[PDB]
Amino acid sequence: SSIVCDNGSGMVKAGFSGDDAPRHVFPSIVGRPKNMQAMMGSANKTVYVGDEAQSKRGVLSLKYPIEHGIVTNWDDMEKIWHHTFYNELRVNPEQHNVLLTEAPMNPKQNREKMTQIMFETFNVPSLYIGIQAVLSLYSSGRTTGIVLDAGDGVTHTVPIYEGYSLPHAVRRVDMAGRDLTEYLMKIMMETGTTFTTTAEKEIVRNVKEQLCYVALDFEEEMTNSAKSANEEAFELPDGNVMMVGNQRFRCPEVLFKPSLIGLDEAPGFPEMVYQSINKCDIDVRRELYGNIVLSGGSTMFLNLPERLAKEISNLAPSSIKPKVVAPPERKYSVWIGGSILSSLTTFQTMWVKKSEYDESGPSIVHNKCF
Amino acid sequence: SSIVCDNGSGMVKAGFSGDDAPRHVFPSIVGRPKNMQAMMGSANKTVYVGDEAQSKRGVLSLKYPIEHGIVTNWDDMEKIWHHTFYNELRVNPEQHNVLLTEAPMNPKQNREKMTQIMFETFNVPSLYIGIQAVLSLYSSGRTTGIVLDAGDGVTHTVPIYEGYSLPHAVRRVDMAGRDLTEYLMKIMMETGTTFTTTAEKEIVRNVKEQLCYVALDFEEEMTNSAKSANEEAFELPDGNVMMVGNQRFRCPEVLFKPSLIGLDEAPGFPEMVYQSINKCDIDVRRELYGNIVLSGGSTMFLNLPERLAKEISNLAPSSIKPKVVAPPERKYSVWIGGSILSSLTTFQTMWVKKSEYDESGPSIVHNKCF
Amino acid sequence: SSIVCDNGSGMVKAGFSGDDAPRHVFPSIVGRPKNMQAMMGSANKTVYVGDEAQSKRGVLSLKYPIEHGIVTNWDDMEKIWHHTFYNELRVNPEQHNVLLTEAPMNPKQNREKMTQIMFETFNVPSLYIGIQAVLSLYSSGRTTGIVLDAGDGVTHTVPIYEGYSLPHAVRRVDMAGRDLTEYLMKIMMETGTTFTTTAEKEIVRNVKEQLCYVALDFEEEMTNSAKSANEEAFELPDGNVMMVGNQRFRCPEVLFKPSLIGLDEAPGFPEMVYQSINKCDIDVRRELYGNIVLSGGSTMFLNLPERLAKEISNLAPSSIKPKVVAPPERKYSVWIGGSILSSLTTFQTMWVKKSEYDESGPSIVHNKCF
Amino acid sequence: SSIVCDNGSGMVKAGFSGDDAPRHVFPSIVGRPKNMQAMMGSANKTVYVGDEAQSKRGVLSLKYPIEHGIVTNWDDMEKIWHHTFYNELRVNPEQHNVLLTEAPMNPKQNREKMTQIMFETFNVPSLYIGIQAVLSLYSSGRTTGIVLDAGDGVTHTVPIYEGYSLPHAVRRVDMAGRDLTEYLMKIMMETGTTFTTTAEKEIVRNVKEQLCYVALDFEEEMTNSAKSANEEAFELPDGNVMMVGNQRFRCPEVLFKPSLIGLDEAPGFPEMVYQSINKCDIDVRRELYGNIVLSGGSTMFLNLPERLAKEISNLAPSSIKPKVVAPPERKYSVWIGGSILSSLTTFQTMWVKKSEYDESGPSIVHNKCF
Amino acid sequence: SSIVCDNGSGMVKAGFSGDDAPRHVFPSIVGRPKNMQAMMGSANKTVYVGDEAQSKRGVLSLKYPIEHGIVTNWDDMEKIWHHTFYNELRVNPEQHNVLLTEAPMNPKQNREKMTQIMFETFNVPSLYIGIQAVLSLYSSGRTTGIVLDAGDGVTHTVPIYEGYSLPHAVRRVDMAGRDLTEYLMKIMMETGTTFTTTAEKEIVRNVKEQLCYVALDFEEEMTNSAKSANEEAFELPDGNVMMVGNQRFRCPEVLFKPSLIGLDEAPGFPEMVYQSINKCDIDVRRELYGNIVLSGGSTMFLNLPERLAKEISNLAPSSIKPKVVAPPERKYSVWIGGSILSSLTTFQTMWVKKSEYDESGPSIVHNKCF
Ligand SMILES: Nc1ncnc2c1ncn2[C@@H]1O[C@H](COP(=O)(O)OP(=O)(O)O)[C@@H](O)[C@H]1O
Ligand SMILES: Nc1ncnc2c1ncn2[C@@H]1O[C@H](COP(=O)(O)OP(=O)(O)O)[C@@H](O)[C@H]1O
Ligand SMILES: Nc1ncnc2c1ncn2[C@@H]1O[C@H](COP(=O)(O)OP(=O)(O)O)[C@@H](O)[C@H]1O
Ligand SMILES: Nc1ncnc2c1ncn2[C@@H]1O[C@H](COP(=O)(O)OP(=O)(O)O)[C@@H](O)[C@H]1O
Ligand SMILES: Nc1ncnc2c1ncn2[C@@H]1O[C@H](COP(=O)(O)OP(=O)(O)O)[C@@H](O)[C@H]1O
Ligand SMILES: [Mg+2]
Ligand SMILES: [Mg+2]
Ligand SMILES: [Mg+2]
Ligand SMILES: [Mg+2]
Ligand SMILES: [Mg+2]
Repeated sequence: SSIVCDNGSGMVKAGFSGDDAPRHVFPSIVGRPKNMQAMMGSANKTVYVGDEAQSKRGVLSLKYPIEHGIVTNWDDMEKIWHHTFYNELRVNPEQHNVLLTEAPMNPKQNREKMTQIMFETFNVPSLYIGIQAVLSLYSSGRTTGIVLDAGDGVTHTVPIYEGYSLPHAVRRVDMAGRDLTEYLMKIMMETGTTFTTTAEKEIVRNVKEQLCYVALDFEEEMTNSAKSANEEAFELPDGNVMMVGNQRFRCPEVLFKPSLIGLDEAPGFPEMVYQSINKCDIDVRRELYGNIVLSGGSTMFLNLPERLAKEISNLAPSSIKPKVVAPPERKYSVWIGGSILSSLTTFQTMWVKKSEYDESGPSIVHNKCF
Repeated sequence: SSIVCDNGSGMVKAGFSGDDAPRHVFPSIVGRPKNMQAMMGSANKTVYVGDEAQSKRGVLSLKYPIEHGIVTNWDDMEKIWHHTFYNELRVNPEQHNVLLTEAPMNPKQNREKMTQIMFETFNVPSLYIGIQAVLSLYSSGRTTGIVLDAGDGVTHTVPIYEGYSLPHAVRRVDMAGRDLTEYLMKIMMETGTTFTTTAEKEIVRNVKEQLCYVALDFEEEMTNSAKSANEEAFELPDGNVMMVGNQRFRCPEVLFKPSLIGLDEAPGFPEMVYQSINKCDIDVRRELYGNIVLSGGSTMFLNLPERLAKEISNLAPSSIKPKVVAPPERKYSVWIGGSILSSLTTFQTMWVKKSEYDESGPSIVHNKCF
Repeated sequence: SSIVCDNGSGMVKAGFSGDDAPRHVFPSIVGRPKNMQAMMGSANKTVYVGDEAQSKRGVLSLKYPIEHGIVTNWDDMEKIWHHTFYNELRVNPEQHNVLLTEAPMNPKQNREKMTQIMFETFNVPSLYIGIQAVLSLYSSGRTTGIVLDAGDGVTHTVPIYEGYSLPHAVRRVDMAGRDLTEYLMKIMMETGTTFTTTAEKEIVRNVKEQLCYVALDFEEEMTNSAKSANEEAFELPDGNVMMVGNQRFRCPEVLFKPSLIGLDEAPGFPEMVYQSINKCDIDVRRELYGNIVLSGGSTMFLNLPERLAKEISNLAPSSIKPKVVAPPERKYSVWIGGSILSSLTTFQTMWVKKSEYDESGPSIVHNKCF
Repeated sequence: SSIVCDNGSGMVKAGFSGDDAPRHVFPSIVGRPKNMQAMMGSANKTVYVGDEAQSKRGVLSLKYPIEHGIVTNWDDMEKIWHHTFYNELRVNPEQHNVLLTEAPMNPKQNREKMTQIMFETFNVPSLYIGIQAVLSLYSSGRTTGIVLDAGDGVTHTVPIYEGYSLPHAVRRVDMAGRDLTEYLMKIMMETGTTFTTTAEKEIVRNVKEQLCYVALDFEEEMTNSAKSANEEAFELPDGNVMMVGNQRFRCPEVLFKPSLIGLDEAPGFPEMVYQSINKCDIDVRRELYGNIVLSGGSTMFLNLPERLAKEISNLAPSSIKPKVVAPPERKYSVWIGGSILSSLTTFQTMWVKKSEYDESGPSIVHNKCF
Repeated sequence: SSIVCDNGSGMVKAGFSGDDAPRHVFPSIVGRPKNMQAMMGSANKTVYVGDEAQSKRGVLSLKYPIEHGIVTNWDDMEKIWHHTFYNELRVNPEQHNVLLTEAPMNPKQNREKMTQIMFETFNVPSLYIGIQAVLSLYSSGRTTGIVLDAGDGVTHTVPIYEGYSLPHAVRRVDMAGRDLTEYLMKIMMETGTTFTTTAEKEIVRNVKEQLCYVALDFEEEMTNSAKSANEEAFELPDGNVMMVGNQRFRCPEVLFKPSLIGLDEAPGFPEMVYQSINKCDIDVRRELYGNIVLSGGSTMFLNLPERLAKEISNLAPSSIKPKVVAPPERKYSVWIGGSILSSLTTFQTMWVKKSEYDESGPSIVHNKCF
């Protein structure tokens, strides 16, 4: 059976082809102890991976090997893959095909080192690497539309018409949920709460995923909270209680005005879609407006699909009725689409075999995997 | 049953003998994709013909095999004929007679290659090729008059008296509707609209067929629009709106003064008829002035028959009253006349049989088909 | 004395008639601060123009008022002209004649608004507007030849024979150096360097003007760099070093195959000249092939004149020997030719006086300036 | 005359505008007796403020109202301000303007309560609050550079270019001289000396300011002292003598490696400057490296400017020559700059008047004081 | 077999590894006669050690070599060790390994002189020194929790999580049972009983260990005894009877408010635990609250565990349920844990051999014994 591994900046999702959902989802982190061992009977390790690092984070310093979709530490990246094959799936990687994913317009060296490790360290028989936004269209059962994908490190838009690519309209911003966590941690200091460690950053991420929401009218929302000053209580791991005010809707507002974090010229979600559509062709634009697909975990805020539709309607001409499609399970769209694609009988010739890599070299991955 | 196929520069019209109208009319284009396939489940082809190419033109580059009445790509010309027999009429071409049309004073190689393909590739039993302007007289039920035919690539005039040809008075200009589309696309840039692709050229052709008209007095019309500056709105496929000013009546004015597009010595519609009549005989001219017949799609502009009659009256002597006949269905005159001619019992000996071609060779078509 | 101002998409060149070179050349940009003032003693402005904006670009957002030869912001366009008259030339514009330039086939509204501002805001006595490619022929001292002009926004070709214009052979593409900067910035991401701001775009423009060159044989050049992988180092303003590989010759290759940036049907430099010549007359073509003149800053790449000559020779018939003339100072050909033309004694009747504008109105500029 | 009051965690500095130095500097402490009065003729108080508390500290328990730049006891904070106006300056606070200082990224409630006390309790006519690091640039007579300020509770870095703020590059650590005193008191127990009371903590602070110095090479310095074991004698208030060994250079080493006190992820002085510079813009970094300004009492250790310059040079690229500016009087830079700023004639409109506070409320301080 | 010797300020506990309890427990005192010998046949010594000194204390002056965990007389310290090896265990110290204990944050010279005596005077083969609070966790069979140890001279708290040390949260007060004996001896004078000699101080220590208890509500307990005035009788060695009133619960109240003996700023038992927990990490505090371990002889008062739990619950947040673990045999926890640790097979490499001391010197003990 073939293995589908959706590895992004934040999470790892692994499973087998043909299933409807991944069976193993864990954070993509590596932890190391920062103090000396005091007892003698402990079964402590020297490096912690995955959920082990998350649970013992009180005594560890945490690192993410991938930043903005690019691997910055290959030694720690092999530890995560070694964890996935032997501890999560519990298989022998020499007997399965592996399908991987990547963001568009990445440096070529990132794709070449990934292939070298898979063939030489793990001895995989055959390999394939896909583009994340294309795999999201497979899960929706359509061949026309524009996909907005926002995860932990990158946001990109890819338009497709009748199954044909439009390479000159692809956009990428490099600003996603991890930058939202840092902004929330900073504006939280206005109320007297300060977090600085990597372990405390994981607490801030939980506050974002439970209390933050998109305001339908931002300017009115600020005025109302200035007078009412309604607040909500959050319970910290140590038992204390933290109050959250207007930080709840100011944090996701970055996705609509990136100048709050210094990106004074980055477009933002409505303009990113609008500019990408107007670069395709005049005879294609009406169909693209009718199928706008949301994907990724950073699109899971409450009221985000409704706010996005209203903003685009103010940019498009009067006769255009934009339609935004937001599946309830869009956090796993990339993995689901990859499971569908690898099950097709016509795909069996698209695998990159080990024998071809032995002759052509690492550069063969660029010729194939289109 | 016999097949009538009126194939010009722009359109294909096909049907069966005895009918009052063709049953299949589609543009004569071939489309090819200009980008790479991105999905795997699509039923995409590699070449598109006819209305398929028109609908998917946003991702295709379009070509016309015929230019100025002469085939410039025989491989793409066979694709169009193959489309007509098997997808439109859905017949076996080995059991029907085929009647084709051609413009006068064409190169001899054009007619010879057409015969070779029909007999050897499609194995047609018998064949015939006619002159387009002569077939227009059949549909009017007359044997005397001069025909002005203007389609997409060629304009020609042919006079006939009592059923006798007058070979030394035939004229041909090679300037028709496709040159009108290019002129409209150029003078449209004076108002800030630029179209450059082949797909965008199809949009300009729709603007010509809906908003352009012939001005009865050109010089007065320009003066009035200089002050009023009245404009009309046209809605583009993507939802935007384009304003059209005096380009509405300047575009068809080319047919009356070809020096606007650089043909400083070509006559134009009134002079083309006038010069053709004065080359026939003094005892024939009065009858020719009384029956001037319009044919083709480029004669469908509003006010064109009225403007033409006035201009000729300024050239003819005072005792002559020219009369212009413009049937409301003159876009299909050539096809209708060919349907009538092929139904006559005296025509059954005029077919060129396959056996004769086997002996004489391709040159037999010149001896017959007179 | 008369003033010559060559204002294109990228640069402003100003001076006085009779001189051999302009005395003031600065970029055509306007800058505005994007953060709040923190100190109190600074002499900061609110808008920066010219070289002031270039030097302080670290804290400013930059805009070009002119895009593709058409003014898109008239308020910022007046600031640039106000800067030129009072800060660069330091004259009173009510005592001098002004000669301006424009690209062919521009919208009529662009020329009318330019005249209204000059007469009403600056109170210029007399005015004239010329065509850039014609002024380049004056600087070469010839009356026959075809001019290829490529600046920052537009590329056009204009043929002239014995001093007579050939209006139906003029071509224009709207693709020039600014599109080359954007393509270099995109293919630079394949090596792990990302620039997104307007200020960072000025750094990419300096890399193009120092390291990029035209490859004589493109296909062989790619193969050699695939094995040798020779690279060159460029020093960034902050002290870091960037390596440039085969991006050096891939960037100017767009001028020879515009399908790399999506213009799948635009001709390119050799085909643009070839198509323009074959539209003139059969008795003029041999003289045009003998005088092909290069003008503009986008023609300054190394090996460009040699590559252009070879490509044209493969399109022309065997008995034709094309000759390309590339002056070493062709970046200032338009300004130099305008200085010559305004010094002629026969030109003194060609000025458009203010009194005529008072009666006829802004439309007088179309009747004159031919 | 206007009053300038620089109130930090450790000291109070007060004076009048226009002077070159403050006239009153005293510690910011409040003392209360811990035993019962035994005699009857004493003029003892119940609360001691300032130098009175310092002298009688043998029978008092001492508290600091401000911790890490944030007021933790407002009742004791009013006693310190009441002491400053009536006992030190000896003025009526209803006739002078007051200028105050604050650290960046402080909680908003801290600034609001400060304004309420000044207007309602002391009836000040007009008020203003500034940022400490900005006022340090005024005293140096420059508008470009990055300021490192380290006092008793907070360390922060603020970059400024051409008088423009760069809000997204400000950093703050909350670790300063008071944490250095606690670390020295702990490692002093390795030699058999134990101090536990608040009064004994003032003795340890005097040892830090007289015997501690920065080692140019820390690892070599430890090795040399392991063999030589050279020591220095310090005389205690009671007449006994304490010997100090390698604690002299280990105490200020915390500023270069904060993991010695448990802040395993805080950067430290060289990394704090390096990270702040690399967040500004590529076109600004070279000027920032050339002007690095030291401010505050915790930068007064011997050899600190020389060690800082060497460490930064190992982080910057090879073509960069960092320059550190350390004025001999940098302990009073914030007060001096505030005296200069309040003397400017353009500043007279920046005062926040009492009438405005009556209408807008305490929130007016956020709109102004930028 | 290995020897375990738990030597604190008050008692000596010695035994062999593997046993469940020490076999020899005697006070750590040295006695000398204060009068002249009168008879001739007596077998009197000149120095008495251990239980010999306790029995003949009527004619001796007693001294403790160790005060606050630090040896103040090394000559008398060797007499106690010589007594333990030859009179109590009756072994040859050249054939056994010795494990010793020490309080945290002791002067380094104390540990170095101890090693020098063991290796050079007694010629021990191998040696090891541990931290007392860590050894108490071994006896409980846990790797997480915070230990409160209070003996005769020192009180300290040490938190441990998952076997990892937290060095920056260790606290030490230097106030234990010997200070409780002196306070009881002073407040006993309010009822007319005066003890001044060292021998009489041993009688007061017996009164503390039999009649003193912790009051659950101190303020109510004082009020009840003011009216009832209930008293208890104690029989002195000479036959007289002493009455004890409210001194029974006032003596152990010092452990909860150290200001009764002049330590006005020392925290006390509930605050010592509370401050130590809040210095560890937010993700560790909940587990520490659930395992609070009592150790040492000064925790043996009646009702002490119940009073401690109630006081901590008033300091912790509402969702926290503190749990105090008080083993019935906690007076020997340090010795028992050391017996367990020295029996582990993984510990056999942790011994400090004599050969290593010969080369490295006395400083080797700091590198090991972590
Ligand atoms: N319900 C939610 N609301 C807002 N953000 C979320 C939610 N769930 C997950 N996220 C954010 O999505 C990011 C990761 O998204 P995902 O696409 O699943 O991972 P990856 O970036 O690895 O592809 C994380 O930064 C996380 O904070
Ligand atoms: N209503 C109309 N008004 C003006 N032009 C028309 C109209 N309808 C068709 N045309 C033009 O007629 C041309 C084709 O005419 P037709 O004779 O039918 O085809 P063909 O040239 O193949 O014989 C096209 O260029 C089209 O733009
Ligand atoms: N040496 C060079 N090599 C390549 N390109 C150049 C060179 N010098 C200038 N350019 C380009 O020429 C463009 C401007 O050319 P120019 O004709 O002088 O200005 P304008 O477009 O305003 O007329 C700019 O985009 C610049 O990048
Ligand atoms: N010569 C010195 N060497 C080292 N530290 C010093 C020296 N002088 C003062 N300090 C320290 O500076 C701190 C206060 O600095 P300062 O900035 O003047 O006060 P504040 O923190 O109130 O602004 C005190 O902790 C003091 O110990
Ligand atoms: N039952 C008891 N109640 C109160 N205090 C006790 C009790 N038993 C012993 N102590 C006190 O404990 C102290 C010694 O405790 P321990 O920890 O055994 O010795 P060390 O201090 O040498 O480690 C002595 O001061 C003694 O008075
Ligand atoms: Mg993802
Ligand atoms: Mg026709
Ligand atoms: Mg130019
Ligand atoms: Mg300060
Ligand atoms: Mg003990």
